[PDB]
This record gives sequence, C-alpha cells and structure tokens, in this order.
Amino acid sequence: AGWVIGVDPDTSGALALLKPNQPPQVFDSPHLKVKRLDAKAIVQLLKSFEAPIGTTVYVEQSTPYPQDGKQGWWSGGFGYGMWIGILVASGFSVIPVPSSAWKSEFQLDYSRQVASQLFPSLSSLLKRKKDHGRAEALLIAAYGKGIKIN
Amino acid sequence: AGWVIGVDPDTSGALALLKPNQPPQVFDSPHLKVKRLDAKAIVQLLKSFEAPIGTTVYVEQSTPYPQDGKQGWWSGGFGYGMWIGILVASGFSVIPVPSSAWKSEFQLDYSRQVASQLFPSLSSLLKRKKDHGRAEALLIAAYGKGIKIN
Repeated sequence: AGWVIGVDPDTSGALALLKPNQPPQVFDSPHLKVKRLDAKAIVQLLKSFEAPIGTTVYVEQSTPYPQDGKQGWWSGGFGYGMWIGILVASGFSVIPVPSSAWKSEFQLDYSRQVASQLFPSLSSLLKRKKDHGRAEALLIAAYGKGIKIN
Repeated sequence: AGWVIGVDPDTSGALALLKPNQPPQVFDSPHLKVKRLDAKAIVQLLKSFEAPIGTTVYVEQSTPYPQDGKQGWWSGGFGYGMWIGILVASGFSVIPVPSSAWKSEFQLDYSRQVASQLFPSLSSLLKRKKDHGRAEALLIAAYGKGIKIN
C-alpha cells in the first residue's frame, strides 16, 4: 500500500491524499482565527491519516510573485519551511517539486478544470476560483503517483 | 522534571538544552554538505533528547537585516518556519520570543561574554566570533527558565 500525498504549501493551499484503490481526497490547509497557516492543525490533520511511515509527500516549491515585498517573501518561505519541517518531523519522505513539473505533464491557467477531468468525483469541490489550492494539491499528487500499469 | 530548550533558528544558530540539576548543553544547528539548515538532522537531534512530551521550547523570532534581498528574507522565514514546524510536529510546546525579550533581561554586542558568565562550564565553547549562535541559544534558554526560587 503506497500512499501519495501532494501539498500546495501556500496559505490558501491544500493537501491531497491518494490511496490505492480508493477515491482521492483533498483538504484545505487550516488557518488560524486571526491568511496564516495553523501549524498545530496541520500536524493533527497529518497525524489523523495514520499513514505508513515514510509515505511519500510531494510539496510544490513555493516561488513568490516578482512584485512582492520583503515581508511577502518572508511569508512564502515561512509557510514552505513550516510544511517541510512538519513533514520531515512526522516521518514522511518529502520530495520538493517545481510547479513546472506537474504543470508540464498536464498541459498547463486551467488547473481547476484539469483537476476536475482527472478526479471527476471531486469536481464539485473545484467549481470556484478559491479552489485553486485544492486543484494544485491534486495535480501534484497525481504527478507524484507516476505513470504505472496495473 | 521541566526541561527548557532555547533555539536560535538562524542558519548559523544553535540549540541549548537546560535540564534541572544538570549542566547546560548547547548544539550547533546541523547544516547540509552543499549555510543551509538540515531538517533531517535537526529532527534526529531533537529525537535523540528523549525529552518529555510538551517540553517547552523558546525560539527566537527571526528578523532580517533591513539591507537584505528578497531571497534573503525568504531564507530567514524558511529557517524560522522549518524550526517551528519541526518543533510543533515533534510534540513540543513552542513559544516564539523576540530577541528584545532576553536581550533586555541580560543587559544587552556582548551576548558571548554574557553567556560565558551565566554558564561558566561552557565558556570554552563561546570563545570565537562563530559562537554567537551558541550564545543566543543559551540566553534564550536562560530567559525561558524564568526567575524562580528553590
């Protein structure tokens, strides 16, 4: 049983969980009740999976807008660093993934429609512009599952 | 048995471990073999402590030089985020601490000499300018231990 997790580490990102012979699942990244990721709630979400130790997690490499201030670059690195630290500390095998990696394999901005096509049972969850993070997480997971025959 | 850990999260930072009725200890933050923190080695160091769950960890709030580029602010946030994520994921109780907090309680740049005075048995480890991170980690731990009678 080889699970694959895909993570969009942005503050409006998400986590996708793909288990073999099971429908896909996706989870909005929890935020504090202050736009800020909630490390405690991320840890608890991950722990609730009871995933096999060493389960592979693919994390999109955060790259910031060219037009972002100094606290904006600090914030993107903080969130990416928090996810890496959480995942490595939780026993997962962590593979950073440039956004170009999955965007290239899936014709890619159409990520929401592309995710709906690959994961029809989740299309209701990708209808709105806010669902971009859910879409990226699913595509990253799909990418990390690889091309494989039965 | 109430342990206190102090962490300077900078790339040349360090971790200080204070146990009751034991001499203090300090550890350079491990780096990759590429200036880059090594998340796997940080996790393993923390796990090797076998600390009580919920042990309190005080982490200096990373603030970057005003004169630092966009990748420089991204790097300081990444390292601070990685430490927070590692510590929360590892079950510790994490308290961020402004540098002003301990600098104010210990007359504070003289942190290396101040650390040597408070922790004489470690003064050999604070002799060089490279030992700044060790000094800050110890001061943060001393600060987090609090003022308390026997």
